[PDB]
Amino acid sequence: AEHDGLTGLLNRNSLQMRLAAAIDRVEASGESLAVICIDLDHFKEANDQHGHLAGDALLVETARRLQSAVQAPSFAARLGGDEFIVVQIAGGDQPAVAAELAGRLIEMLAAPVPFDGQELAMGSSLGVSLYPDDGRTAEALMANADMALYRAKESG
Repeated sequence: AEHDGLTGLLNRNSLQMRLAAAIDRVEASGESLAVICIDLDHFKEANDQHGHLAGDALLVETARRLQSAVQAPSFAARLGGDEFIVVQIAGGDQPAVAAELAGRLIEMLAAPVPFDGQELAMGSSLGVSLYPDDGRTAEALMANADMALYRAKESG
């Protein structure tokens, strides 16, 4: 019910619940809150060239990498397909602190993944939304981060 079966990350349901709660937390605490939408550059080609189990291997390894990097109170979810979300709760300069994690995420998702005695191309794109300027509700931040992902994929 609260986890993505394939990867063990949060699912859409639990993401939305935890993001809504995080907004209330940070409104009171003064912590920074950012939503990062991530997708994989070569998921379609893995599925096309090596079948559905190859794309799955990409998803499983992405999740493993995200579980290594994202610790409470931050959290990670897979929505569906190759679309992932990371919610960062942190301190300090909000645009900087989110940009710093974003950079680390891109780096960690760059390395290929072994599959069936071959290596599959990884690489990711991401978009960032910051509370409250990019939205004051979970849904507003979700949507804005997805738009930011679109913009990032168009511009690089």
